[PDB]
Amino acid sequence: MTLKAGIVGIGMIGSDHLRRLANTVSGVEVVAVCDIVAGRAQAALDKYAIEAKDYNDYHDLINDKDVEVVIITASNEAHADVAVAALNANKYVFCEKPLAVTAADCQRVIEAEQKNGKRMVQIGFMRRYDKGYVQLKNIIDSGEIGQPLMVHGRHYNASTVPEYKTPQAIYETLIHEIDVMHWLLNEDYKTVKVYFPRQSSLVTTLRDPQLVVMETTSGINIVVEVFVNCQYGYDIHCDVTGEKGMAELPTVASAAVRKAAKYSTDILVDWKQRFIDAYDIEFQDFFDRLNAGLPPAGPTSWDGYLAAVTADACVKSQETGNTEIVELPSKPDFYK
Amino acid sequence: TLKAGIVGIGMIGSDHLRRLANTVSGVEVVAVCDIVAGRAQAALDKYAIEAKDYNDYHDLINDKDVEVVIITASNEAHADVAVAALNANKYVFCEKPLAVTAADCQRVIEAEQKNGKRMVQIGFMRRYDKGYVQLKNIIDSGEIGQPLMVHGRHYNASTVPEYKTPQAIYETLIHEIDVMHWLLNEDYKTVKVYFPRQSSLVTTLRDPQLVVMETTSGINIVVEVFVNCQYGYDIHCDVTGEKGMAELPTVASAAVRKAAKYSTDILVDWKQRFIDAYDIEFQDFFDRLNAGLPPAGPTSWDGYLAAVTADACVKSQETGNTEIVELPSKPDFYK
Amino acid sequence: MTLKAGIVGIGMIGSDHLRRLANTVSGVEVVAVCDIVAGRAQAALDKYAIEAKDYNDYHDLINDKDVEVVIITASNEAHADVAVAALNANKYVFCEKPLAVTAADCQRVIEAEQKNGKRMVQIGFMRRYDKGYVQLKNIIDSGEIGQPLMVHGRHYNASTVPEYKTPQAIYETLIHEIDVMHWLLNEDYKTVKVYFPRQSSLVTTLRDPQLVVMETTSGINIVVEVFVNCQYGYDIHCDVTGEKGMAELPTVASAAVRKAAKYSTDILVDWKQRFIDAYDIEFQDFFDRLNAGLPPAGPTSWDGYLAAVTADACVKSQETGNTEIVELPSKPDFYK
Amino acid sequence: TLKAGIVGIGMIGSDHLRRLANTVSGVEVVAVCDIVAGRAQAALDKYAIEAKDYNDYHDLINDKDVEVVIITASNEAHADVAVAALNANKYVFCEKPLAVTAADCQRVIEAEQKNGKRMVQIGFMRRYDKGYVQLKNIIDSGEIGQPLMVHGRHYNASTVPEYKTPQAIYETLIHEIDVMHWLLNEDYKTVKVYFPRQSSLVTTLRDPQLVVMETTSGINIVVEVFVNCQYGYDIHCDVTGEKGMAELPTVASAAVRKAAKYSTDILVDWKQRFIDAYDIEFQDFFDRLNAGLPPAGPTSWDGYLAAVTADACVKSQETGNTEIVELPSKPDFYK
Ligand SMILES: NC(=O)c1ccc[n+]([C@@H]2O[C@H](COP(=O)([O-])OP(=O)(O)OC[C@H]3O[C@@H](n4cnc5c(N)ncnc54)[C@H](O)[C@@H]3O)[C@@H](O)[C@H]2O)c1
Ligand SMILES: NC(=O)c1ccc[n+]([C@@H]2O[C@H](COP(=O)([O-])OP(=O)(O)OC[C@H]3O[C@@H](n4cnc5c(N)ncnc54)[C@H](O)[C@@H]3O)[C@@H](O)[C@H]2O)c1
Ligand SMILES: NC(=O)c1ccc[n+]([C@@H]2O[C@H](COP(=O)([O-])OP(=O)(O)OC[C@H]3O[C@@H](n4cnc5c(N)ncnc54)[C@H](O)[C@@H]3O)[C@@H](O)[C@H]2O)c1
Ligand SMILES: NC(=O)c1ccc[n+]([C@@H]2O[C@H](COP(=O)([O-])OP(=O)(O)OC[C@H]3O[C@@H](n4cnc5c(N)ncnc54)[C@H](O)[C@@H]3O)[C@@H](O)[C@H]2O)c1
Ligand SMILES: [K+]
Repeated sequence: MTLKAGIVGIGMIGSDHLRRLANTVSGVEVVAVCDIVAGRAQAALDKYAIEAKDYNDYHDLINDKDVEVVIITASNEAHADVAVAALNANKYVFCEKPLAVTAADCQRVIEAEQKNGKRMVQIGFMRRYDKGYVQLKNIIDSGEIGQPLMVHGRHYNASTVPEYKTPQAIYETLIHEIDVMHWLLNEDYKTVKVYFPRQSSLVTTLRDPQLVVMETTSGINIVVEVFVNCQYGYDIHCDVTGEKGMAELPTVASAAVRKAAKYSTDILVDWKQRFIDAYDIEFQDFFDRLNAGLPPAGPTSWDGYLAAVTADACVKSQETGNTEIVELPSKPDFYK
Repeated sequence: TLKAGIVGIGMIGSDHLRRLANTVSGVEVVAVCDIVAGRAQAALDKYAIEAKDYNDYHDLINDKDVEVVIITASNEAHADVAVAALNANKYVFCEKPLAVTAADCQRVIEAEQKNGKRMVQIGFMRRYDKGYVQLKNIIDSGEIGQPLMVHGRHYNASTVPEYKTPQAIYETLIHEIDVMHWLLNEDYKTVKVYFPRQSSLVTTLRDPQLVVMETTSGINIVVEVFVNCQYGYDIHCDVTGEKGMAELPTVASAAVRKAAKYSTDILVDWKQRFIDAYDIEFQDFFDRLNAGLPPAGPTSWDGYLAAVTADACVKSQETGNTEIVELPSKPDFYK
Repeated sequence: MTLKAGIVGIGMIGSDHLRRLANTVSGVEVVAVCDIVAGRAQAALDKYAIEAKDYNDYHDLINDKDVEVVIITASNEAHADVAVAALNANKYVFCEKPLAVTAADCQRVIEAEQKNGKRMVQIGFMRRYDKGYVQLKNIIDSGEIGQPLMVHGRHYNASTVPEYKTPQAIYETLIHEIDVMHWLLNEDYKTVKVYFPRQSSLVTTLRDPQLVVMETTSGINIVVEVFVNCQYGYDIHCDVTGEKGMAELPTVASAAVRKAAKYSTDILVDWKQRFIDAYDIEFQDFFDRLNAGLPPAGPTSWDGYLAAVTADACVKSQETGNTEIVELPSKPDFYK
Repeated sequence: TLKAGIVGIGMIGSDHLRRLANTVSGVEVVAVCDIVAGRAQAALDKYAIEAKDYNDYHDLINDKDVEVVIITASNEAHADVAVAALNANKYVFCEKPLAVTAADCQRVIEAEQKNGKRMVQIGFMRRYDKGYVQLKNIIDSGEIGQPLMVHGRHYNASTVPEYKTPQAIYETLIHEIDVMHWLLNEDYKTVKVYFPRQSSLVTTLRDPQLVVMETTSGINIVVEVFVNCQYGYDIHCDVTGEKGMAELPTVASAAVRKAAKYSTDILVDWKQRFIDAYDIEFQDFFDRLNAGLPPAGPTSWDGYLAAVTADACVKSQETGNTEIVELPSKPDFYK
């Protein structure tokens, strides 16, 4: 059982995923490739000795009858248009996070998806396939630590380039916690509040670090410290305090050395290494289900819409200096 | 070798009585005092300690043998006892908190200043815990750069029915209020108490509580207080600086591999956590005093600062708003 | 560039590797299969929905013109015959560990390999591909802890079936340490000694635990505790003390729980989980090199001979109660 | 209050002199003794202690004032001082080792039995370490079932030139020899010293060493000894039972994240590792005695066992074979 995939957007992760889908994920052949920049797509096909047809306009890729599944790794600005066109053409869609920046752009995709009467979209929030997050999820769902009450998270990264501004702390970075905490706790957010701790004097190009207080609808208190120029490495923390215990996300194992009065392990520096395995796992799940004839079971268009709205309210909080309210429609039955 | 009189032989009083007589060098207990008749003598008898008993503390203070006054009485007597000792020109070791109100702290401060000699230490013992001294030294060395964020936890297994919402601040968070300020060498400008969803296992107070405190330079401190966390007594203190993070250690435990689990022990009894630091704070206090030096632990000023801060905290519990911490200029006397 | 594989021996691990090779490893296609038990091979084909020629005699699998690579997952007793026949037919060989039980059988494969006059054999000692082992190796080789002097290892397993006898603690279990420590240290063994500590009163089917002292040629002292009915799970330790520090092998990351006065993480119980990833990584390296037109770079026929002779001395030490000497010829230049 | 005289005011002598006058309750130091002239008094001078200074320990022993003799003299002197003290009917706290030769241990045992009363404690202080006590409790509860294999490490950063190959046993491993025996409630039957490849940074002794010991019931004990490991002072002790493993903790340290490393401190100064066990072993001793109870620490018989086993280790270094530990029957005096 094997499925035909077209990829739109052969940028940084476009290539990566191109390599993945032809070489690592089973039940999928890449038959079509597409980038708006002239040499791009073919250049990657060349890199990997992959044979696909190459299209400059994504529309012809989606119209290509070979193409059964559309994979969206293009720039955010493009996401909604490509997704809508795929859904209107009755094709499945894996779309990288975020679904789209605006709530409204997420709504058009939801609308396109429902007209098919069939769940057909998964979003690339890969942390849900990370094995440690899966372990944490199961501890929560087992009831072992009882009802969750408080959550403490850290999302730390060694440094940023100058073009990463204050809003990207939310849009690019926090967005992961936005999605993963929601999934861990099976709750939405009612409020968000971005605090600005003392500015790092190493950092001149954005406000950093930041401290976000989020309340879920039942009142679970989430604190996430975000420090994207913490200097020492890439470091994810997630602790959940329930009524009768606490559960802690593990980190990446390292050999340990005793040397010169110090007992030490490594902390990762390259952010891409942290959830690198989950990319393959999330696609493998997606392709296993579609090939089994079942709907996707990962993050949905609705999950993408949720994240967008929550991220939006955090950014608003940055600007106004106030707690902001998260406003969301009823979860459509379609997504239940 | 200084001669001490302990005022108030209750739960902590008797332990301090045993401690000063047996574990601390450069001091001997010459008098004791409690308003519940028998109490003071019972403890004397229990530990086979010979001291002059006093029912009224004024006599204990006037006693020409008593050179140092240790205050282990109920919060209400603190300020009254402290003031008299200072007016008698005697040194004071007072258990935390300094006093019930900010104004009582002001009363001690003025009595201390009238002696024109720094003479009071407060029993905020965490500053003497070896793990906190290590964390402080790491912060001060510049290893992690300038601190910008702090995350703390003060967890306890369960509380009795009598423990009320304001006690989360007054009895429990008070320790963090003092230790964070000492760690960072700053004061607070704002406090905010958030109440996460209420634990179904607790009906006698609001629990847990999440406190967000800002220092004068904008350092952000988050502390989770969960006094019915069920699992034990657990203290966390992580400091994120500009280029590193420093983590307070916990109590070492032997580790076990069995039935598919690797585990260590978490403390249950809150009294065991900083037990060592009582002996250490006292040894320091008397080593300085015997050496002709002023006390160098928490000052009357530190206790006033903790009072004002706790108040804003309790006021935040009530109002649902961020509350401002309002302080007068620090008097040079405390510098 | 893709190579075609016949797999001889579709048993517990053969079915597993049949699956990985077909579905997980790129640059390989499985075109043929063989097992001695009627219908066993085809059952796994069916199980996994893979099309391959099914042969009853491995000779016919080897002689099959589509087979370029022979994967040997048969019973130990068959390894040498299969490997020799595959080399005799100028096909590459991947062979599960051990290469063979007897030195003389390892020699037969060595001879057949050298008759080809090129390096064609990898043995499935998968620990060398495990990420923690690779990391430990890099610390050693960088000189950070200085010259290695002493090593402490543990190979623990929760329990064994009655069929598992005293010699198997060496043949099945220690064989992994036999090979990996030699790789870590770049040395052979000059002597081995098996102590029998106090017998576990929970164990009546073999002598357990066992404690093994091995000396490398330069005098590096290696101690390995083997407890295959330790009850608590599957647990691998490896510590290297050098002249100026110590390096410790990591274990499997686990979420941690604070509950009822205990702070804890999980210990694995299923042995197959521990090095599960290293299977994929080992074949992926094997097939990449082969497709690059390069010789395999994993454990060689000589490494399989080394492990055999050393295991034999350990078993001899079990029987005699004495330290036994490891007797080896000179490493052929062919294996350097 | 019991009255103590101390024989031998060297490194440890003067430290114990400080301990017994300062932080141990129920003991007064009334006499000291060192053979190097001025030595003893200089130490009394340092810590402002009033005490009678004797050149001859016989004199110290004959004081109407001295009830307890604390022996902190060179090993060579131990048996004579102890025999004499027990002869004059005085309690003995003796630092480890009891004596180096078994014959000298036997003389102390004979002296003690002639009193028909248990009177000697030995300063194997690890038994009072809080981590070893927890380890012991875990073993004894049955959590890990019957112990079968032990792995221990005794690492030290570096040694001075005067520290020789036999000292790896007599000074260093002696501690494991005693504490494994107490943990397991068992004696040894065989010992074997392996010599791994010699550290190139060590020219003055054979280092590291790897000791395989077998208890009477066949529990196998491996101890790695590395007294020039370079990195610090590091004690490891893992006990594998029938159904689990228990691990000695180490000294808790604050943790730092910085420059791509997560790290904690390893002690460098060997004296800091069990520093608390000294106060505790003495507090136990004097408590027991003050309550009219026999000492409950390591006995003369434990010192005898340590000596015989160490001897066999040193004999194994020399001969390169496994050596047998030959033990007589434990007298009932010591049960
Ligand atoms: N951890 C993760 O899930 C992960 C990591 C990084 C990026 N992403 C997401 O993946 C997406 C791609 O990011 P990137 O970092 O690879 O960016 P990129 O700029 O490197 O790649 C974007 C590519 O899309 C192409 N493109 C834009 N519009 C197109 C259109 N109309 N038709 C065809 N191609 C078009 C661009 O030419 C470019 O090659 C982003 O949406 C990003 O948020 C996800
Ligand atoms: N970790 C710590 O630093 C710590 C721990 C426990 C208690 N404390 C503090 O120690 C103080 C005593 O607490 P406790 O738990 O022992 O309380 P307690 O109630 O057991 O003891 C107080 C005693 O003082 C006596 N007393 C009250 N007023 C007096 C007066 N006018 N004159 C003489 N005696 C008087 C009471 O009769 C009582 O016996 C409190 O301030 C408390 O906050 C600090
Ligand atoms: N971690 C590891 O690398 C690892 C793990 C398990 C097994 N192994 C090894 O892999 C090999 C197979 O082990 P297993 O547990 O799958 O054994 P198994 O008994 O489950 O399978 C062996 C199979 O080979 C077949 N066989 C025997 N002779 C044959 C022949 N002449 N032609 C075709 N098939 C023949 C048998 O019919 C049997 O099905 C062994 O060498 C074992 O040591 C390695
Ligand atoms: N961790 C421990 O339990 C520990 C640590 C250090 C030393 N020790 C033991 O403590 C003892 C003393 O050790 P140290 O390092 O202080 O050595 P040291 O050499 O500094 O002290 C020995 C002292 O005793 C004196 N002395 C020798 N013979 C004497 C005699 N006949 N009469 C009176 N005094 C005599 C010496 O002059 C010297 O002052 C040793 O037995 C040693 O093994 C134990
Ligand atoms: K906005």
